[PDB]
Amino acid sequence: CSSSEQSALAAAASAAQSYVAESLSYLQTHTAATPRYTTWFGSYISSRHSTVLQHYTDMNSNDFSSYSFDCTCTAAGTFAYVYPNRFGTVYLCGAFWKAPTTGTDSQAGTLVHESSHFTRNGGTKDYAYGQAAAKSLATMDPDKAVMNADNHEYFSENNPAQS
Ligand SMILES: *[C@H]1O[C@H](CO)[C@@H](O)[C@H](O)[C@@H]1O
Ligand SMILES: [Zn+2]
Repeated sequence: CSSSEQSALAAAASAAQSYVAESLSYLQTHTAATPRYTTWFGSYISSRHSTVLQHYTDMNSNDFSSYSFDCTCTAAGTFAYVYPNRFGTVYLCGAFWKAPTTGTDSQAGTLVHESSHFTRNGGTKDYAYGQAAAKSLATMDPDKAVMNADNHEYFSENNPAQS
């Protein structure tokens, strides 16, 4: 990673840390159905809420700015990826650099997505990609929604806002 890329990652890491902190606080204080929760995680029920609450509790504990970043990947369509059992290392690809720091499909949101994938943080899977698929997963299969990385990213980004 170049100096500029490291600078960009410092901004993205900070924003991702804030996304996770706010999302965790939101989950801790809302123990009933709300538009933001149901849209990304489906019908509210204690067990599922507990699952997502735990994911954000784990991600909140890790220092995003201390992750080991790798910028060798040049694949244009890919934002980033990680190996679940190789905690703390995040590989950035082409799309990551085109994405805005915050917002929809952002750098910060991408880090939240990847962070949730680490086994240490809960090991979310990729059952659905994109907002359309994520929302459909939440409505049709909540069990997998609370285990889908993109559903966490979109809940955190919260753009447009709902809460
Ligand atoms: C999630 O679903 C609930 C209904 O179960 C709504 O209150 C919310 O707007 C979101 O679509
Ligand atoms: Zn993923």
